[PDB]
Amino acid sequence: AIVALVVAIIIAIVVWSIV
Repeated sequence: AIVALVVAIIIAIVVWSIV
């Protein structure tokens, strides 16, 4: 769901961003 995406999307983006 929208929440799931945000969680993962935010997790990935945030993570991927980190390194």
